Amino acid sequence: MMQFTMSGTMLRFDETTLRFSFSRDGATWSGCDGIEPQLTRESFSFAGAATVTHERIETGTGVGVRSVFAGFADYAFETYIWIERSSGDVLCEWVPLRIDRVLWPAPLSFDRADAHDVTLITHEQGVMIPNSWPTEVGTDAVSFGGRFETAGGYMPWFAQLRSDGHAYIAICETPWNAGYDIDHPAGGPYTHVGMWFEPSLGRMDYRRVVRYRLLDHADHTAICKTYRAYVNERGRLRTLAEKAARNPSVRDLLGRSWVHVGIKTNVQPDSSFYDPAQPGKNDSLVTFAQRERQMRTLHEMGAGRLYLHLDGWAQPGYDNGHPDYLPACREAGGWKGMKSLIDACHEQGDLFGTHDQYRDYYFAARTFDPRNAIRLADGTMPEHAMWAGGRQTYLCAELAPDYVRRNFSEIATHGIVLDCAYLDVFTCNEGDECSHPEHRMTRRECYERRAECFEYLLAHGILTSSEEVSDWAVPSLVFCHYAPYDFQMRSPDAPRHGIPVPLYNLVYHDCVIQPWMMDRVAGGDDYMLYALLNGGAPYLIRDAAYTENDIERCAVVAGLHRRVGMQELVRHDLVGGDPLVQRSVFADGTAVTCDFHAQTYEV
Ligand SMILES: [Ca+2]
Ligand SMILES: [Zn+2]
Repeated sequence: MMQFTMSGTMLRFDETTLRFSFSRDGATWSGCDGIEPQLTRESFSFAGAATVTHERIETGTGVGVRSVFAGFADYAFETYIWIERSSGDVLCEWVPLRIDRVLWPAPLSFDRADAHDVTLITHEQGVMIPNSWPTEVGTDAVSFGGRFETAGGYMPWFAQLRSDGHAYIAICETPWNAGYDIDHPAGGPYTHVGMWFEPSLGRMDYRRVVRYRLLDHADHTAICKTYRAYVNERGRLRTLAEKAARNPSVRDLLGRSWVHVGIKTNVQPDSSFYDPAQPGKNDSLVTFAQRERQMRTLHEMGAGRLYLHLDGWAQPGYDNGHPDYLPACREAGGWKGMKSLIDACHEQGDLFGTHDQYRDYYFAARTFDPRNAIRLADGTMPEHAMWAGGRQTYLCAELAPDYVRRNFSEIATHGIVLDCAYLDVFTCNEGDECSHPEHRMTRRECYERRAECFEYLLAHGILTSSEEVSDWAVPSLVFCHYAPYDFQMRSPDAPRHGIPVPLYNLVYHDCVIQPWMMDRVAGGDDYMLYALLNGGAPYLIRDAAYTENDIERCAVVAGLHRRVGMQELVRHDLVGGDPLVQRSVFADGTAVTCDFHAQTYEV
């Protein structure tokens, strides 16, 4: 049993049982009784080590315990758990030495009850999940198994807050092969939240580091402010302002209303979406001519300022032939009708973006070669046929920019000036690992190659879009398809995982523009309230791949956007401790209040 006191915090670490605990400002947190730090293969505790060494350490930078673990059959690794002098933070390092996952640090005890002490997780826009919450919240119920750099982990942190206002945030400083793990039992007494780490390309390769910061007199607002600061203290908090200094078009997205509609549909036979009764469900076409007149009419009706995202615009048809997604669909009016539509949009003060796809790599593609595809760490090629274009694998992001550069050249060759562009999935799904000797790529590398893809667009004054908003992309992404809450991605019938809190826009409102769902759910929540509280852009039309007081509703949300769209969301609060009735405050003092009993808002 070692003990360390440094810079206002105290660390405790048990020599023999491995359970560690920290304290600062008189609040103690502790590893749960009965959860071992583990390794996995086809589960061994750390204590399972044939040899275990512990060395007390004082460096000029902090103090703590280094531990070596050999054994298990031959394998070895190391942990370093220390207090940083400058700040008071505790840092946990797992250190390869030479295995499927690593679950370490072991989760902190946050049992139990007391409806007001909450877990904050980062699964899409925030989820504030109180310890007494009725519904079960597990990792199986979280997108992509709770994996950072995805929809299941918008930001590489989680946090636990007590009624006391005594919190800890946990920041993953090595996210690219990592995620968090959540166990909140239905109505549970406790919520346990823990970090997990996977090998990169078959091997734990690089050290993995978690940074804990204990907070006192703490808000959920404040917990997000800590991360924001961490991010900027590392130069990855890219504002719209910074983006705007390079491409002022960023400013033209404020106040805009979103129209998402498409041109061609063409479900293939091998596709999961194919049924033989009937075709015509499998084939549909709306022409450029029709979308022209659509956009015409929306202006005439007073829709206002608009951005048109255009699905299915190329010849093979929506979700077909990627990356050979050329030419612009003939049967809808070829390059010409497309050219004419784009012209028309600009001609009435409206913006336009293409829908494109560079991860999904179809066999039906004109240029398909298995030589350009992903190979997993076991050297296999992944295959599915979930989507419209049928059989596919994934294109190694190592080759992604080649294809972005080639395609958008062709597009521009035909007098088409894209305002924006949407490269699909990049910002929602995980980075691939690629083991192909001819283009080896780690998950870290994959996000950089995706960002290189975005940056080519930015270089051509073409704004940037993708599915969702995983923070890796923050420096190269202008806007998204949405940054919704988890509950908006489930049937409104589904029991929810917690209180919706805008944890993300708390961190990035002033960095990435998001359109929002405008739906009303019968017998419940109007999704306009969430757009408001999140100071976002409104959807007017949202035609899915698989007007009626709308304009009047949009123009409310749009107007607030123009005022606030680039500003920091400084505060979000729950009016009088009640989960419904929430307030969010922006940089310029604007307070959007939203009553969830009354379905009302106040601007
Ligand atoms: Ca789309
Ligand atoms: Zn590759």
